[PDB]
Amino acid sequence: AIVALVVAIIIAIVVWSIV
Repeated sequence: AIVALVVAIIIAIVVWSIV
């Protein structure tokens, strides 16, 4: 769901961003 995406999307983006 929208929440799931945000969680993962935010997790990935945030993570991927980190390194």
